[PDB]
Amino acid sequence: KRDVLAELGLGDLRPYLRSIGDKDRIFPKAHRIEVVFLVRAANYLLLRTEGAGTINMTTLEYSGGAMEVPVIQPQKLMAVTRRQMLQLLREYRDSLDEVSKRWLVQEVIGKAKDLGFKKVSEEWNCTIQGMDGFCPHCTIFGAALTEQHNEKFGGLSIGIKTRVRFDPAFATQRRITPETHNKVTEGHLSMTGQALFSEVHVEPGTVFIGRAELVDLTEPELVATLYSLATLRELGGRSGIYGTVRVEILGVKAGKYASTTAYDLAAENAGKGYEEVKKNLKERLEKLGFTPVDNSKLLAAVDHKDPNGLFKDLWRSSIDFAEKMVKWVEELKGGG
Ligand SMILES: [Zn+2]
Repeated sequence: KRDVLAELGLGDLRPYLRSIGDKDRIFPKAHRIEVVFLVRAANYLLLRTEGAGTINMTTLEYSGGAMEVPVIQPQKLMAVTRRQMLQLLREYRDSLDEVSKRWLVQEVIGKAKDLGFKKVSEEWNCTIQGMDGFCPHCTIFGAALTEQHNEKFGGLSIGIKTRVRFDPAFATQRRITPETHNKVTEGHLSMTGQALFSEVHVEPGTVFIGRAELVDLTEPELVATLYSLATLRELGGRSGIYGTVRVEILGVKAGKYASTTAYDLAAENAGKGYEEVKKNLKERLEKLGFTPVDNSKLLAAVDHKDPNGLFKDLWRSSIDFAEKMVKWVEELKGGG
C-alpha cells in the first residue's frame, strides 16, 4: 500500500519512529528527529510582545560582528503550528461523507467516550485555547487536562508536554521598519523610543531559519507535523505574529543528540538574503548528515481532505496515545 515516507526520501527514519498500539508509547525513547526549515515573509510580518520577558528582537553574533534581528519565539511557533494542524483537522472533518463520518464517530469519538473523555460530541471540534485532550493537536503539542476533560481525572491534574520542541526562528537580516513611536505603559511608568520593540514590522522577503525537535512520534504524527508546518500561510490569532508567510522544510535528521541549532545556522548566514541563505543551508545540512526534504513533494503526498488518507491514520495514532495516557494515569496514581 501507500508509503509516504518512501515517497519522500525518508525511509531511513522508520527505525526511529514509534508504532501505533505499542504498549510503551508513554515511555520515552532516547532519540529525536531534527527538522530544519525556512520561514519567509510574503508581506510585512507584524511581531508583538505578549507579556513581561517576551521578545521580538535578539542578537546574532557572527564573524563580522553582531546584529540584532527579528526573532519568532518558540511559543509563537507552537501557537501557529498547532492552530494550523487544528484547521487541517477541521477540514479533514468536513471532507467526510456518511461512511467516513461514522468511522470517526464510532472508532474515534466513541473510543474516547469509553476512555472517560467528556468532549465527545458527534460533531467534532477542538480549540487551541475547550480542548478535548485527545485530538492530534492536543496529544502532539500538549495540554493541561483535569476532571473537566476526563471523568477519570477527579482530584488529578494530567499534563501532556509537547513532543514537538521549537528553537526560536531567527531572521538573518535586520529588515524592519524604522520606528520610534511604540509606547507601552504600566501604572505610572511609560516607555517609548527607537529601542522599544514591543511591536516590530518585518519587511517582505525577510527569511527566518527555524529548527524543531520531534520526539516519540509515530509515522503519521511526524508526517502530519511536517505538513502542518509546510502549510502555514496566514498567521494570526493571539500568538503575537501576524501576516502571510511561506514555510519550506529543508531537511530532517534522526539522532540521539542534536547536530545543530537555529541560532548557529542563522549566525552562519548573518546578513544574507533568501536565495543565498537557502543555498548555503542546503549545503550545510548535507555536510551535517541531514536527509533533504522536497517541500513540494511533501505538500502533494499528503491529502488532508481524503477521508481515508494520512489524517485517518493520524486520528488512529492520537486516540492510541490517549488510551495509553489514560492507562498510565490509572496505573501510576497509586490506588483510589
Ligand atoms: Zn484537541
